Amino acid sequence: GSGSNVIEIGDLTISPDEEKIIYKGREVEVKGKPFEVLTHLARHRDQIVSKEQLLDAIWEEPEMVTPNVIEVAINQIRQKMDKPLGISTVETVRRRGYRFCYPKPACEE
Repeated sequence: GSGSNVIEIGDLTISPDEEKIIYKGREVEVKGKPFEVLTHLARHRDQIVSKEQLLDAIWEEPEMVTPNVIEVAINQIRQKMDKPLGISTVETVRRRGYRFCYPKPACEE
């Protein structure tokens, strides 16, 4: 019996309590601001989400959050994760907005 938080998305395991990320056996600790919106959406959205949907989904920041907070969280996080992990987390689509889907096999066309 252990008392901690542990969430997994597809093939990735990340913990909010310890704000740590585990991918392919690789552990990476992220202490960013957007890390919350991304993480939460990674275990709550784990799929295609809309810019507005996500904004209202977390809406952690005050009225000064602005709708741009989404793009800022994705860019910052991507560079603080997708960069060091050379992987893809959130895919910006002109359809809905942003889709959170952590791959694994990394098999492209």
